[PDB]
Amino acid sequence: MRTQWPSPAKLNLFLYITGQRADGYHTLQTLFQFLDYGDTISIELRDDGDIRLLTPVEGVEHEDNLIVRAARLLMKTAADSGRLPTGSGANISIDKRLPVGGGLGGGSSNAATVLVALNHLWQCGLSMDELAEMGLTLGADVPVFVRGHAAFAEGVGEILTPVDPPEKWYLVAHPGVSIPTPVIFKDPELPRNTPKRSIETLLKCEFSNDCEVIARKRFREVDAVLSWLLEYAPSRLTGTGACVFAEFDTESEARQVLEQAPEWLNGFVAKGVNLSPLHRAML
Ligand SMILES: Nc1ncnc2c1ncn2[C@@H]1O[C@H](COP(=O)(O)OP(=O)(O)O)[C@@H](O)[C@H]1O
Ligand SMILES: Nc1nc(=O)[nH]cc1C#CCNS(=O)(=O)C1CC1
Repeated sequence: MRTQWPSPAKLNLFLYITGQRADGYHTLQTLFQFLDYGDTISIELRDDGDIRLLTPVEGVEHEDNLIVRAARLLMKTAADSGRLPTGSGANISIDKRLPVGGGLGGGSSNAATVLVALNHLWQCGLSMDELAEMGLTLGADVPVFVRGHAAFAEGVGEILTPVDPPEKWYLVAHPGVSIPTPVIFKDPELPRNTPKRSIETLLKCEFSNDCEVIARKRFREVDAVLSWLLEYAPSRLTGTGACVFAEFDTESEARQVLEQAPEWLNGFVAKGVNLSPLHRAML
């Protein structure tokens, strides 16, 4: 049998850099929300103990792909504690709608979906905490997808507190530039002193993203898309770029603005979801 699993995107509704730990990573205060929209992963069970990503993802080698890395990490952890039935294997393909590397957390969502899926399919019996713990080794975006709820995240993004923001409609645009997350986070002028505030203070202050100023200042493609969308609705950067989103109260308004968007926006519309489509699909 073949099972299909959603791999939704995420938005950083806000994002503030509160410092940098010794290991190079930054401590932040951010708010994750999912989009009812993203990739679709299909898994066929194997009995020979192999893991095969059948559909290749452009620019990623098989063993470098987060799908495979999450699959082998799960395999190793389960076999190291006798939770992997003999011969556990899987064929994995992916219908990818999400851009590679745009701050939508696609790859990180792909890893979380594989972990939760294969954990159910192999009957490893691992817990949310264990899965989210393994996901952190793969990336700081991964835990939020593993736990499956919109959340106020701190630390490096793994300290998650479930919260239910309004499920606005979003026009999500991808500027035609690739922004390596290292470039933004290594920039000197990036704010790393934003004061740690309470959720209630953050929920009433104006939402912003501390990385937007650098991304805007260094990539005119990101500046172009931002200037265009801000004429219509509140628009901000998500993650470290390059993607940008604008908030709309209704689907018609959002889609109307997308009908007018020049093609260089590379934009789609999607409703926000406080419950991850993946976890919605596990009930
Ligand atoms: N299945 C995958 N899909 C997308 N990116 C992947 C995948 N596996 C590994 N990656 C890596 O992650 C990067 C893309 O980042 P991604 O998480 O998709 O966007 P962002 O994290 O900027 O929102 C690429 O450098 C690529 O090597
Ligand atoms: N804390 C970090 N320090 C770094 O040096 N690199 C990456 C970090 C992270 C994170 C969690 N995901 S995220 O979407 O909120 C943010 C990446 C935009």
